[PDB]
Amino acid sequence: GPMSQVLFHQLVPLQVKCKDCEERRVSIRMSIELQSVSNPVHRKDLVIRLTDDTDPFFLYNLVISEEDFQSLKFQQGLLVDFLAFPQKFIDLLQQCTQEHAKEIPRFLLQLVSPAAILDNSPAFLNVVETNPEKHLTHLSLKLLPGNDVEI
Repeated sequence: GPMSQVLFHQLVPLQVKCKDCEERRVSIRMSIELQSVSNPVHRKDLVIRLTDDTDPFFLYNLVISEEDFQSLKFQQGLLVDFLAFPQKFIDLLQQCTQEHAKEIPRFLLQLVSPAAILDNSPAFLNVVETNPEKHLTHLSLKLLPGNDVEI
């Protein structure tokens, strides 16, 4: 079976945005794990998971294999390789967390759905930086509803 190493696990403030409504959820438990298998073949995956301590139905995840990361790096225009990606993402999440109490946060973590409702469609986890001139999106990840593993 795959063994997991937790690289990040904490409550994060999340702005959930649907077509006609936006809600701030403060009890979102976000984790980043490195999962590995050694036999018969050595393989590493990065798993990103969002759960909600106060809502058992809210679940999103993304599994990124070390071989699938080169596509994501290109799609997102990233400068980091697979092994450097967790620390880049964690540093952004720490900046989001440090701005949790601000009325106008400099860094925001948001989950955006193009639908009017949260459903079985993917939603986009964005890290946005705010400033007087314009908003910058540092990262967008397409998360799937549900958990990475059954139940």
